[PDB]
Amino acid sequence: ESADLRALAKHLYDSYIKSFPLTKAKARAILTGKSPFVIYDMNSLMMGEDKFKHITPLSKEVAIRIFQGCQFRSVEAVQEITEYAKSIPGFVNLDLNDQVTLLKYGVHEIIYTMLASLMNKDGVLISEGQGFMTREFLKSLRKPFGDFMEPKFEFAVKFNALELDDSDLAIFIAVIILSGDRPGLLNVKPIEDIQDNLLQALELQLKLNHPESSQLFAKLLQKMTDLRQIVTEHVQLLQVIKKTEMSLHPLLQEIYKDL
Amino acid sequence: MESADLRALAKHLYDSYIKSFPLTKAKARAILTGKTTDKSPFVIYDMNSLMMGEDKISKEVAIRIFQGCQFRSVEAVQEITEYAKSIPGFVNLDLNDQVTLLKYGVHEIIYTMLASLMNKDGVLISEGQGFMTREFLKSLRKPFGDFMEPKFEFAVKFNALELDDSDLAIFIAVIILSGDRPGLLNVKPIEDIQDNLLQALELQLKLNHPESSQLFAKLLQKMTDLRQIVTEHVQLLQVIKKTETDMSLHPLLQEIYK
Ligand SMILES: C[C@@H](Oc1cc(C(=O)O)ccc1-c1nn(C(=O)c2c(Cl)cccc2C(F)(F)F)c2ccc(Cl)cc12)c1ccccc1
Ligand SMILES: C[C@@H](Oc1cc(C(=O)O)ccc1-c1nn(C(=O)c2c(Cl)cccc2C(F)(F)F)c2ccc(Cl)cc12)c1ccccc1
Repeated sequence: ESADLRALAKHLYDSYIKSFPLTKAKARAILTGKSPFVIYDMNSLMMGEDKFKHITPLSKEVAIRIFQGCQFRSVEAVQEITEYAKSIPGFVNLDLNDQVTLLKYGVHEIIYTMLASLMNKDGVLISEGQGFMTREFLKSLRKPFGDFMEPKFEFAVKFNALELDDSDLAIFIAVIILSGDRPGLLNVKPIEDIQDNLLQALELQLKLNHPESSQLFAKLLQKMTDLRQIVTEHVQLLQVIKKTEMSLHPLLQEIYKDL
Repeated sequence: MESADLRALAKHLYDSYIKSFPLTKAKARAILTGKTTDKSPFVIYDMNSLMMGEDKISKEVAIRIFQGCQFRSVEAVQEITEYAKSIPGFVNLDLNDQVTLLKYGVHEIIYTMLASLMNKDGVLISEGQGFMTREFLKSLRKPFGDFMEPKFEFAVKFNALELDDSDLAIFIAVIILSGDRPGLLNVKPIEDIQDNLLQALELQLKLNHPESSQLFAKLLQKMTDLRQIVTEHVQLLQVIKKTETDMSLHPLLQEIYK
């Protein structure tokens, strides 16, 4: 019934708000000016990290230091997504191996999605919106690091034209997690039953929240196409970096072994 | 914190412990105490049964066994690292401090969780498919025999507390989040997390062992015995390393011991 779907939408929105540091609503206010430190070149990076816990010297080259800052922030997001997943109705009741599998194969798609909340066409928010690193600075990093950053902005600009808000994104993120086609799942049926409920709720939410945005539901599901592919391209970009170039303390490499 | 937050944290950490560590104490105790047909381990107690064990479960035997321990210890480090990431606040810390905490914490945790696999007569191996007797390990030559036995000496005492996995999940989280590790940059955010974990441990032990008086203090005192056993272990491993050439250390362990 509608009430159950709206109750589920509100449940997920409230947990979404508690799980993530910077919401899209707050991020947009920063990006539009409605005041962060701007990193637009090398000198302003040095000042920005002398006046950001991901790009502090622990690798001396700047492009490497920014690249690992991306990894180290992605590890934080994984734990934030993991906590959020526990709030999705039915999730903690799934087989424990399947919970791990769902999170393992989903965090990459979800981090891409949620990164778009922090991006516009000119750059990206960092350190809870306290900093803003320009697209041009990231795109102009040397060797493959510059071509590693730009595809994220390319996706975000297109994803952002849907103009989803946080209440829409809370259900969408839950739909991605509850994907019954992840390899190695042991009991697909209850995962698909939950996702079917989340899809009903997302569908009703987009009708109520975007009544004049025709077939928005379909277009969001199509962005599942854009997401599986770029995560595919993303892993193959990492592999080229790993064989060509990065040394970290073996313990450090263990913390990041998944990203 | 309020009780409900203390209990919610204990449940979180237990869930994650189960996801992170393939062989729980609950399963280890089922194997060790037996009474079953399907879970029965093959028992390695001498040279011939080790050979038969490696057919259903080359260097000198003591080196082979040491490499056995070394290989599991690296896997354990990997499992502990994964578990640490799930502790609320740990990944948000300064990354040098994350390294520093794992660096000094893993050995104390390995000893703790090794006890789960031990009784006074031996230790489970190959994910519980095998059991290697204490006497066999202790009779290995040169320095390798006395290198094995102190682990059993601690475990017999630690196991007298009768902790279960839900207790141990919080206890090993307290160990990791120790503010007195050398070289830490930001002691205060680590201590705030530990105080939360210590509160959680205290309530967990009172609810789970309500007839066990001062179990909390006794467990914290065991975090003393661990500081010493880890000291003796590394001082034995260094001496072993500069007398035995037939051992390389895994690069992960080599960097931890530096
Ligand atoms: C702005 C900040 O980055 C993020 C912040 C957040 C957040 O706050 O929610 C989420 C993601 C990134 C970020 N990940 N990422 C990756 O490569 C990546 C991705 Cl998409 C998915 C999974 C794993 C990874 C990997 F493991 F490989 F890291 C980026 C690539 C380019 C850009 Cl511009 C941002 C990201 C940051 C910190 C430090 C320097 C620069 C930018
Ligand atoms: C039962 C199995 O050993 C462990 C299994 C596990 C596990 O499954 O969680 C964790 C630890 C050991 C184990 N490490 N270890 C060491 O010396 C050691 C330690 Cl504690 C910490 C860091 C580095 C090392 C070193 F590098 F030096 F190796 C042992 C010494 C004696 C005993 Cl009886 C067990 C261990 C095993 C496998 C194969 C043959 C015999 C025993």
